[PDB]
Amino acid sequence: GMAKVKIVGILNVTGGRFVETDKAVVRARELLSQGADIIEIGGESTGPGSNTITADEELARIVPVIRAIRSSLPDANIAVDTYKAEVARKALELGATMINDVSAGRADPKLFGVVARSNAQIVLMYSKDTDPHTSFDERQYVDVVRTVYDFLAERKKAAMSAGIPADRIILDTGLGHFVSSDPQYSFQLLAHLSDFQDLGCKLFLSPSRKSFLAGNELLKTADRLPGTIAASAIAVLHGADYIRTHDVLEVRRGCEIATAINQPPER
Amino acid sequence: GMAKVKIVGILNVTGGRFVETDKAVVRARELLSQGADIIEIGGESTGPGSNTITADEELARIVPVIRAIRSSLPDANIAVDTYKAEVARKALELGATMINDVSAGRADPKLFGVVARSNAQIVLMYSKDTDPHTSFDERQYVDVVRTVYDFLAERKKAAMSAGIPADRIILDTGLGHFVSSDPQYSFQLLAHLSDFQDLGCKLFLSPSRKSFLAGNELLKTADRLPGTIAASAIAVLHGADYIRTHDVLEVRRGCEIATAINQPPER
Ligand SMILES: Nc1nc2ncc(CO)nc2c(=O)[nH]1
Ligand SMILES: Nc1nc2ncc(CO)nc2c(=O)[nH]1
Ligand SMILES: [Cl-]
Ligand SMILES: [Cl-]
Repeated sequence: GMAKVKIVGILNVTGGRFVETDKAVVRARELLSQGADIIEIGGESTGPGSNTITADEELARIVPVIRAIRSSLPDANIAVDTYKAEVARKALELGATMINDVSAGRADPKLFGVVARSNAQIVLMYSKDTDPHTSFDERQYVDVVRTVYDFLAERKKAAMSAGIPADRIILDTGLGHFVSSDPQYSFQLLAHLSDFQDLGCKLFLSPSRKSFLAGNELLKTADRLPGTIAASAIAVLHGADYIRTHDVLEVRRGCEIATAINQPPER
Repeated sequence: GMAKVKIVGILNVTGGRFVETDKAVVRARELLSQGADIIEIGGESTGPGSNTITADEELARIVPVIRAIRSSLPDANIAVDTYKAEVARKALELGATMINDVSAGRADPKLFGVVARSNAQIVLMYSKDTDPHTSFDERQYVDVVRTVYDFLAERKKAAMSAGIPADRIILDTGLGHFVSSDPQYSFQLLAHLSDFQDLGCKLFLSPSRKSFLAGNELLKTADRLPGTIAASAIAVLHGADYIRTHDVLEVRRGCEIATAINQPPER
């Protein structure tokens, strides 16, 4: 029996900041209602055009939300999106069990150790830039699969050297602008995702209505749900163990079909 | 450059039968608007519980609709779903360029010759039953891929013997109840669809909200669009050249993503 994918539901937190906390719990409950396995909280955007926020601002955004979710939804599994060691440290103390670092441990030399001194998992994503805030850039590649594979191999090596065992390391190839503002490279990584299973780590991907799904029609975000379903399903077909998404209900259901296709006949 | 899938939009025609014809043209135009490449007309259901209709009743349903579409939408490519030679013959005379036979040429010994004496393509579908009206039956298989492959090999041989060249033969493994009321076999055929490319024919499949997509939640038809998108996308990933669907807009868009994943890098 092949296990289904774990669905990671996005809960972004980016005078009146207390109005967000009650609404965050309502949103988290809806994500769980739709079948999310993990609620992913983040207080700092890192897409193109984003700017750096301080650790104090980042904590001020996510800590009230973590506390409220831990109190009202106590069995909910929490992940926190951060590249800052101080933020990861507080998140882990409050009960988060996953840290997702879009810098793959590069932005803060202390973050690996913080996670090493926990029982949390870390997600290491490939990005074409050193700055966790990714750029608009039509980066080309001779062989994006080789580039990303070797990058993730090296980041896994670094995470293990800092004390994180392989079984708490999750790898993400990146998709969309993190890989390139040219969409072809995201499709190539999805095509060859099974090659990354040789690194011995669970795989996490996030098609999530990214602009590489705009296609020939130049589809805006509201029109990218069919493409997000198709990409997330093929990612699972090709070895994804986690899918991060805003559309938990539909992507869970589409991924269940991928799992069923991967299921070998009766033995 | 890998070609995109051809989307086959379903237009079913199953006191006041003249009210259907004007509405059929409106529906056909919408299917084309959404990006269908072929409009598939049929006057006889063949799912579980369906009953046989006469050739005269079948023609009385589809001929006014074909004529109206040929007149109002003259560049639209028309396929007709029929297992009857007489019906196929009239459809071809009126300008249909595809005959889809859910009996794979078994139900009417004259149908192969009718298509041979045309420039139309024929779709040969596998079904577990000889009767084109398929049964409710949880048919089990030792190796459904072997069964279906050998069946389609033999039907291709028969079609060629009757005068239809390979390049006008399209093969469909069947899905849903045509294969089995047990869903596992539909998923297995999707998993192994590329094995059928050895038969040297274009491949046609129709996930189209069939009950094998009901999943663990026992989803009704209204809730099967994410699963239809995922299944149709993986079918294209695995070699489908045609996808037959009611949800042309969404399935076209999901399949475009599958095509992009199949697209090799710059050479
Ligand atoms: N691991 C991971 N994290 C992300 N965080 C933000 C965004 C924003 O688009 N994408 C991703 C992603 O693709 N993978
Ligand atoms: N070739 C083909 N024809 C069909 N006709 C009707 C239906 C009705 O569900 N399905 C199919 C199908 O899966 N393939
Ligand atoms: Cl610590
Ligand atoms: Cl004839």
